[PDB]
Amino acid sequence: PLIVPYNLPLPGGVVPRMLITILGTVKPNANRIALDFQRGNDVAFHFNPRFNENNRRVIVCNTKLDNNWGREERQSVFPFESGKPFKIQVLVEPDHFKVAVNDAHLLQYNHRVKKLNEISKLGISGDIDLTSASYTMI
Ligand SMILES: CO[C@@H]1[C@@H](n2cc(-c3ccc(Cl)c(F)c3F)nn2)[C@@H](O)[C@@H](CO)O[C@@H]1Cc1cn([C@H]2CCOC[C@@H]2F)nn1
Repeated sequence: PLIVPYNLPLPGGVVPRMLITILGTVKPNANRIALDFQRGNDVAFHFNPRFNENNRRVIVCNTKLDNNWGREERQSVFPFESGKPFKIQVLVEPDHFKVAVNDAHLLQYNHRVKKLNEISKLGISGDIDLTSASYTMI
């Protein structure tokens, strides 16, 4: 295991065809997970599984600019289960981040932050046991 929160450097930011893989286990009584792809203090892509928002499980995605959250993009398709080993894969494409969980496509999120080569950190936080975080080019 690795201790959460964890910062994964993304040197020289991201680029199309870069695949970022996060492996871990969801804690048994999990409430929340967050991935924060950051450009300095801005959050280009915040991917936020919520296990109990008004008794529903939802994925919330957004962008934070100058410390202000933007318009939320939401998904009720919710592939995580408490207590289980997961894999989140974020593939950077030219116009969006594409997310698959456990080898099943989940969602796309259009790039709001345009300076891909400045999105130089992935913060990983919340109710997980983190096994590894890495990247490759496809
Ligand atoms: C409660 O904070 C979350 C944010 N958040 C969540 C976390 C976090 C912290 C720690 C761990 Cl361990 C962890 F998993 C985490 F998710 N930190 N900040 C974030 O999820 C944003 C995503 O939009 O929503 C909330 C904040 C929020 C949303 N809105 C509006 C935006 C326009 O639409 C209507 C909304 F009201 N204004 N503020």
